[PDB]
Amino acid sequence: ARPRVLTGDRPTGALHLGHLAGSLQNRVRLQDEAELFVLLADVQALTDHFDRPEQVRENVLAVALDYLAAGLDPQKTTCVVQSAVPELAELTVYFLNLVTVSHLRQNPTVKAEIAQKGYGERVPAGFFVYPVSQAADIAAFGATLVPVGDDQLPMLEQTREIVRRFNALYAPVLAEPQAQLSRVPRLPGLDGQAKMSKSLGNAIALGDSADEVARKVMGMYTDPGHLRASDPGRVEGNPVFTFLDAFDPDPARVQALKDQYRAGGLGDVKVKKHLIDVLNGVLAPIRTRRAEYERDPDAVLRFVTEGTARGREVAAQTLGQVRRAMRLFGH
Amino acid sequence: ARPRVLTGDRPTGALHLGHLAGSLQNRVRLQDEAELFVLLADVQALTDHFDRPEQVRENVLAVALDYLAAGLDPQKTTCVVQSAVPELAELTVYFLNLVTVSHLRQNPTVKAEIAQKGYGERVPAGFFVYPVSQAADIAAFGATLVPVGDDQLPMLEQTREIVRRFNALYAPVLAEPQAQLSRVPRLPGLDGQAKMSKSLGNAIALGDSADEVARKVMGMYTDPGHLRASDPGRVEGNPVFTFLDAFDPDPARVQALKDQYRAGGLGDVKVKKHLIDVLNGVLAPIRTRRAEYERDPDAVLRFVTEGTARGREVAAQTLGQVRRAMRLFGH
Ligand SMILES: Nc1ncnc2c1ncn2[C@@H]1O[C@H](COP(=O)(O)OP(=O)(O)OP(=O)(O)O)[C@@H](O)[C@H]1O
Ligand SMILES: [Mg+2]
Repeated sequence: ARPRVLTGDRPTGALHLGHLAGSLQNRVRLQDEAELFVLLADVQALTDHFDRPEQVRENVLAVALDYLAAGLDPQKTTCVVQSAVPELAELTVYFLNLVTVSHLRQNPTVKAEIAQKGYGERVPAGFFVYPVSQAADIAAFGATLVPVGDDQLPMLEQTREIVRRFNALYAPVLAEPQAQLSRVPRLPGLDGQAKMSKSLGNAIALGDSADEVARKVMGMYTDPGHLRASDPGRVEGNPVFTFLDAFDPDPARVQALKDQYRAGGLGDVKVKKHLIDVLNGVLAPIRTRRAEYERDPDAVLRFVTEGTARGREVAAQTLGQVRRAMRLFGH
Repeated sequence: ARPRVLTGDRPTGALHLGHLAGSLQNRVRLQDEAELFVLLADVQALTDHFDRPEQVRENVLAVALDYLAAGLDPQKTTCVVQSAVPELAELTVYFLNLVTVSHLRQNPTVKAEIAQKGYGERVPAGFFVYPVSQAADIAAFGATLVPVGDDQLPMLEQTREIVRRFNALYAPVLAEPQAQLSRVPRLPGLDGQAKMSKSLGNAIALGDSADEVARKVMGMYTDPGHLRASDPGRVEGNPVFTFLDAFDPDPARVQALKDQYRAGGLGDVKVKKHLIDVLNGVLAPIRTRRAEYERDPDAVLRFVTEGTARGREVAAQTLGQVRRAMRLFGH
C-alpha cells in the first residue's frame, strides 16, 4: 500500500458489467497498490430512494457480495456502510457552510441527473446537496486518491475546493484528493444508450447466468441499416464493439473484426457469438467466487461489519482533528 | 414538567433587553410548568459565522451565563451545546431528503434574512437549509412544545411537515411539535429602530452596569417633534414608552405618564428617569446573579456539560428509533 483511495457505489441493486470495467477491476488491482476503502453509499442512496428504504437495506449486503465476487479481498479492502458512520453526516453539515447555493446549482452532473428525474425546482434538498456529502466522505476517510469517471470530475473538483477553503479558514488538517482518470469511458447499455443501469434495464448484472448473458448479448442494439450479414457495417455507435473494446484482451483480434465488419463478411451474429464468450470468460471466475460466499453468508456480513468498524475508526480520528481545528466548544 | 419544551439561541454575542422581553421571561416561567430544554446552537450559528469560529466558541459560555443571570434554574433547565451532540447533524441529513429546494427557497423568514444579509445568490448552503437542522433539533429532543414568535412559525410549520413526512414514510416515531405562539411585539432599539441589536449599536446588554443602563436610557430616541418639556409629545413610535409597556410593573404609572406626556410639560428627562427606575428593578437581580456566577466559573460549566449529557442521551434514543424506523442496515 501507499495512498488512501476512496471508491464507492450507491446501494440500489446488484452490480453489472459497467461497473466492472467502470472501476471494480480497477480497484481489484489498486487493492494491493494502496489502502483501498469501499463505501456503500447507504445514505446518499436515500437522497433518491428516501421512499424505498427497504430496497437500500437489502442491497448493501448484495453489493458487498458483488464486491467480493468481483475479486476484492477482505484482507486488503475496508468495506464501509455510510449510515453506520454518523461522523460523515457531521462533517457534511460543516462543509455545507463552505459553498454557495449558486455554486451547487452549476454542477453539470447534478443538473443533468435532476433534469432526467423530472424533479424541476422540486429537487429534494438531500439530492441537490449530495456532492458535498461526497466531499465529506472523501475528507473524513482522508483519501488522497479518488478514481473518477469523466462524469464525476465536477464533484472531485468541488471536494478540493472545499478542503482548500476549510484548511485556510480553520487549520490545515484535511488532504486535497487527487483524481485517477480512467480509460474506458462510461460503458454503454445494451440499449445503445450512454449509460448502463438496472433502472434503464439495459444491464448485464454480475450475477446473471451463462444463459442470460448470452440472451442479453443477442438482443443488444447493433446497427440499423445493417439488415443482412453480406452488407457492410460500421463500428461507430455499436455497443458490441465498445464492449469488446473494454472486455476483450486481444486488441489485434478486435481491430480485426473492425476491418471485416466495415467490409462485409462478418455477420453481427459472429461478432455477438464471439463477445458473448469474451464475457463468459471475464465472468467465469466471478460466478464461482460468488457461490462460495453465497454459501458462507456469515463471511459477507463479516466483511461489512469489520470494515465499517475500521473505517469509523478512521472517520472518528479525522473528525477529532476537524472539531478542534474549527474551535468547537470542548476541544 | 409534563410537555417537553425546546427553545434556544445561536451563540453570537451577549444577550440583551430584547431577548429578556422576547423570550427569557417566558422561559423562566416555562421551567416550572414543563420540562425545559435550551439549545446553545453553535452549529447553526456557524451557517453564517463560519468565518468567525472564535466568536461562536466564546459565546457559548457567555450566553450560558446570561441564561443563568436571567433566572434559568440549573435544576430546572437542561442546557445543551449543539456541537456536542452529533446525532442532530445525522438527523438533519436524513431530513434533507424530506424537503425540496423549491419549498426551502419559499421560507419567508429565511428569504428575508438573506435579503437583509445581502447574500444575493451567494447564499452558503448551510444557511439556506438551516430550517431543517432546526427541524432536526426539535424532533431529536422530542419536543412537543416550541415557543415561537410569528417570525419563526414558518420554521416550526416546516418541522411539522417534515415529521409528518417522516412518520408516514417510515414509521410514526417522531412527535409532532406544537407552537406556543408569540411574546407580543419585539422590543425596539434605543434609537427607535425596529430591531434591538449589539450590531446596530442600540442595545442594553443584560450585563450592562446599572450606570451604563442609566446612560443608555438617557440618550434614547424619543419624539423628533418634541423639543422641550412644555411641548406636547407623541407616545407611539417612542421607544421610551415601548420599553415601559414591556417592563413597568404598574400600568397605572405608565398610563399616567402617557397622559401627561401628550399633555405637555412632561419632558423626556422625567419619563426617562422613571424608565431607569423600572429597568433597574428588573435588572438588578439579574446583575447580582450574573456577578455571582462570574465568581463561580465552574458552576456555569457544570450547567452546560450536564444539560449536554442529558440532551445527548435524549437525542441518542430518538436516533435509535429513527434508524430502526428507516430500516437502516443493522437496525
Ligand atoms: N455505465 C456506467 N459506466 C461506468 N460506471 C458506472 C456506470 N453505471 C454506474 N456506474 C458506477 O457504479 C456506481 C454507482 O453509481 P449509480 O448508482 O449512479 O449508477 P446508475 O447506473 O446511474 O444506477 P441507477 O439509475 O439504478 O441509480 C458508481 O461507482 C458509478 O461510477
Ligand atoms: Mg445513478
